[PDB]
This record gives sequence, structure tokens and C-alpha cells, in this order.
Amino acid sequence: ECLEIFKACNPSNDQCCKSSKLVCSRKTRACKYQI
Repeated sequence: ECLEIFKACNPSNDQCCKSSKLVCSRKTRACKYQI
């Protein structure tokens, strides 16, 4: 599941989308689109 709202992203369990900008590494464990 893609976490663009900034939901806690998993280290192995690929959550964030692909083409989506929602990043989880750059920011906290949470995955959210890059401002």
C-alpha cells in the first residue's frame, strides 16, 4: 500500500508507490510526497 499521507513505511515491506513521489527514506520512517 502506498503511503502518501506520511504513514509509517516498512523497511522491507515495500509500501510507498512506484511512480509516486511519496518518499520514506529521505524523511522519517513515514512515507509522504516531497514538498
